[PDB]
Amino acid sequence: TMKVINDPIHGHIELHPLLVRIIDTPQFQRLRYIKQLGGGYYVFPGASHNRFEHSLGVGYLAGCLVHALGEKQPELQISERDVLCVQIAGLCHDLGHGPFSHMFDGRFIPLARPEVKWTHEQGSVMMFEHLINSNGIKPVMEQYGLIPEEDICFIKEQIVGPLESDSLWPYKGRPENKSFLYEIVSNKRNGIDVDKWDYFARDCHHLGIQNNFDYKRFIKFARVCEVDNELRICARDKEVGNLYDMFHTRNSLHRRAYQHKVGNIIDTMITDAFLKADDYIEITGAGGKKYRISTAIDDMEAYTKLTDNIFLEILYSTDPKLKDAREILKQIEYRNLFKYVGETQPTGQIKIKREDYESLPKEVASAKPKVLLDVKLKAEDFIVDVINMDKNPIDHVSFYCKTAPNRAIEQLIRVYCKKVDRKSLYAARQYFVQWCADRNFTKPQ
Amino acid sequence: TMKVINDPIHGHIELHPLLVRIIDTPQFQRLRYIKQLGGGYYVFPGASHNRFEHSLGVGYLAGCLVHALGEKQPELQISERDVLCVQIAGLCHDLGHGPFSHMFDGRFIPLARPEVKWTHEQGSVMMFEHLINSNGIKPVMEQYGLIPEEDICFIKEQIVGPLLWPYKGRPENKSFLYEIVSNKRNGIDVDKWDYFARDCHHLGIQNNFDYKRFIKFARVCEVDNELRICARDKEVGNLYDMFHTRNSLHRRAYQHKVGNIIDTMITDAFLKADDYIEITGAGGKKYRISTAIDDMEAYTKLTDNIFLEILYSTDPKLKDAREILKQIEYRNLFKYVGETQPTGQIKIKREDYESLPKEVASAKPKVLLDVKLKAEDFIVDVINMDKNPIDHVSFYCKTAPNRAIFAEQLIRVYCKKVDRKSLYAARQYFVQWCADRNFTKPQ
Ligand SMILES: [Fe+3]
Ligand SMILES: [Fe+3]
Repeated sequence: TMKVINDPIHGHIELHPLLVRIIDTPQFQRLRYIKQLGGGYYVFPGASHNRFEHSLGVGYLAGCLVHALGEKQPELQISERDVLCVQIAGLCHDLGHGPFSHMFDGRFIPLARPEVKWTHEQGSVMMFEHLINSNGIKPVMEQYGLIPEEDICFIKEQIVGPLESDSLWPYKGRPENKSFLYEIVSNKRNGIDVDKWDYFARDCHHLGIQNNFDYKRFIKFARVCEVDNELRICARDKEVGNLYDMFHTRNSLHRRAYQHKVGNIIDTMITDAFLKADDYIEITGAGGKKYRISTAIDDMEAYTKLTDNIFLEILYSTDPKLKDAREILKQIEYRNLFKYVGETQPTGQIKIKREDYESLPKEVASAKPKVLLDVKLKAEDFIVDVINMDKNPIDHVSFYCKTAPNRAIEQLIRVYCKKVDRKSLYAARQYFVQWCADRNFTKPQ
Repeated sequence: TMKVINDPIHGHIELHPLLVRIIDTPQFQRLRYIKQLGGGYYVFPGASHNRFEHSLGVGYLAGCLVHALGEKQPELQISERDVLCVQIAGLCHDLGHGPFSHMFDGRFIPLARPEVKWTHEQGSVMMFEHLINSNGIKPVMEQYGLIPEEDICFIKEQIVGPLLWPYKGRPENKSFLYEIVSNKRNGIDVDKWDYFARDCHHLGIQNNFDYKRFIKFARVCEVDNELRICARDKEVGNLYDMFHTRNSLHRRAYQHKVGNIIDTMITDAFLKADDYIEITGAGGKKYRISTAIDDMEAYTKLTDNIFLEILYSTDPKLKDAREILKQIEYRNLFKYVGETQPTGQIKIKREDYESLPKEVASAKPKVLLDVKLKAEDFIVDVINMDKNPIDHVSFYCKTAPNRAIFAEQLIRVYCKKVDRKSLYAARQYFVQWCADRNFTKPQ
C-alpha cells in the first residue's frame, strides 16, 4: 500500500508498510505531544512542531540516502533489508525524548536525579524495545525480509552507538564492509547526519529563519569512498559551498533560537515547576506502579504517557500540593519571568557536568561579594543554566575527486534570578561576578 | 514601548503594549493548546499549528490593512484608536474556539446539547469579556486612547456581528472598518489571508495570493452608497489565485475524508466522557466538557489537553472513551460508507444531527441483508460550508480611484463495524436513507 504523507519540507513521503506498523503505535505516536524546540514556542509562535513530524522526516531522508548510495555503487551490497533497517532507525532516533525535548534530558533529570545517567538516546532504544515487544513488530519484520535479532541490533546501534562498548570493529548489527551505514542517522564525527538535515530544514521553516543548504543536492552527489582505509560517506568536492551554507544555517539556528535568552529562561522556569511538582504528579506504569515525572524513565510503560501534557496537567490542577509549581506556569503566561543576571564561560576545556548541576546555584549563593550587599539571596532564588553547543568546519568532512570517485582528496553559563526587586537583582549580579571569579570563569560583561 | 515577534508567515510583527497585555493572559494563552486544523494533524504531519499564532497573524494583518487604508485616504479619517480596536478584534477573533477547533462547535456541542445554540464567535465575545475583566485591561485601554464602552462594543460587533445602520460601536461613515476582520459578503477578510497562508505553510500546499499586494493596491470606494473596501483592477489576477487557494485547502485539507472521520472519532470519545470529565469553574462549580461553554472560568481550561486526559486516564468509567482514542493511535478508524447532498431539499440542522444515525439504521434496504446494523454503528457527518466570487468583489481603476467598476451541504456516512459484510450492509442502509430522504444518489 505504500502510504503517502504530505510533509511541508519533503513533500510527498512514501512509507513502507513496516514503517507504518511501527508509526501507528502508542509508543510512537507519543512524539505528537512533545514539542521539538520545547520552550522555544513561547518565543517563536511558529515553533508549534513536534517530534513526530521530525522522526518521519528523518526516516524519509535516511532512506533517500541509503537508496541513492546503493543505486550509484552496486558494489557496496546495500540491500533493501539495509534500506528498511536504516529507515526504522532514523524513524526512532527521538523515540526516547521526554517532555519539551532537551529540557528533559539536559536540565530536568540532572536536577531531579543527579546520580542517574539518562539520555534521550538510551530512552530511544528502550522505547524501541517496548514498541516492538508491545505491538508484535518482530513477526512483521520477518515478513518484510528483516532478520529480527541482527536487525534490531543494527537499528539500536544506529541510534545509541556500540551497545557492548586501537582495537577492531565494535558494532555487531552489520559487518565492517557496511560501516558507512552507521553514519547516516547519527554521526557527530563529521557532524553531518540526516537527522540534522531534517531538523535544520524544519526548525528553519517553522521558526522563520532562512535555510541556505539543499539536502537534495548532497544526496545526489554523495558517494561512499575510502578514507584512512575505511568506507565513509563522502561527497563531491563541489558541494563544499553547500556544506559551508549548511554550517551557516546551523550557526544561525543556534544563535537566534536554541540559545535564546528568553526561550532558555522559560525552559528553566518550566523545569522549576516540574521539580516542584515531582513529588505529587503520578504517572501510572506497569502493574499500576505509580512512577513520577523524574522516575517514569524507569518504566517505559509510563514514559509512554509522559509528554508535554504534564505542563497543562500542572496548570489546570486543583491539588493544593501543586500550587507552588502551578504558579510558576501562571508566571510564564502573565510574562513575569525570571530576570537575566549574567553570562560567563568555563576556563580552558573545563565543562560543567550534569551530575553537578544542582550544586551550581548553591555555590552562587555561598559566594562572598566583596562589597557587602543589603539583601542576601539564597540558592532557591538562583537559577544556573548550562548551555552546550557542539573545530574548523569543512576540514573534517570528506570529499572525493570526480575523476576518481572511489578515493578521497563550548559551554555558556547563564545565571537568572527568581526575585525581581531592583535590589535583589543588584545582589544577584554581585554574587554572580564573584562566583565567576572564585571559580575562575570569564569576567561577566 | 513595542514588542517585536517573529512569525514564519508575516515576518516581524510589531505589537502595541495594549495588545501585549491582552496576549499575556491565561485566556489568550489558552489558544496555544487548540490545534487549528484539529483532526487534520493526524493526516497532515505538519499541521501542528494552534490558534495562538493564527490570532497574532490576524491581529497583524488587520493593523496593516487599516493603517495603510488611512495613509492613502486621510479623508476616511482613521485614528490610532480605530487601528487599536481593529487590531484587538483581529487578535481576539478566535478566543472562543474549543478543543480541536471547528469540531467543538460544529459537531460536539450540537450532538451533546441539541437544544443549545453555541457558536465559537459568541464564545469569543464571552472570553474577550472575561479577559478584559479578569486582567484589568479597561484602564489600560483608557491609557492608550480607547473609550472602553464604545470601543469594546466596536470590537465585539467586529467579531459576532450586529446586535438602518445596525452597529452601535462605530458610525456608518466608518463601515469599511467592519469588513477587515470578517467580511461575510466578499469572503475577503484578514482572518482568511492569514489562515490560508499559515495553513498552506504547514500542510505542504502552495498559496499564490500576495496579501501584501492587496493591502497595497487596496482602497475604500463607494458601492450602492455604502463605503466598502475594493481592490485595483490589476489585482484580479491575484484574487483569482486566492479563490483557487481556498478551494484547494477545502478540497484537500478541510474536507479530507480521513481527517473528517478522525474528527468524528474524537467527538465520539468526548461524548463518551462528558458525563465523567470535571472542569472546575467559577466558585468550584464542576462543569463537564459540554457545559464549560457556559462558564468561561472553566472554558479557559478546556483545550485539546482533554484528548490526552482521556488517553492517559485510568478511571474505568472512561475506558470506553479511551478505547476510541486508542483506535486513532492504532489507526483502526471508522470506515467511509458514502456521501450525499440535500439538493432541492431542506438543509440538515444541528438540532437534528443526533437523530440522524438512527434514521440511517431505520432504513429498510430493499434487498434484505444478513447483517443488521444499529444506530450506534453509523456516524453521520454534516459538512456545511459558506458562485463566481470575483464578481461579488468590488473593483476600482487608478484613473478615477473614488469610483467603482461550491456545494452548501455535504452529508457523509461512516460505519464503525469494519468487516466486509458490515460495510456492505452500511452502504445499503445509507443508499436507502438517501432515497427516502430525496438526497442525491450516493455515487
Ligand atoms: Fe532528531
Ligand atoms: Fe481565524
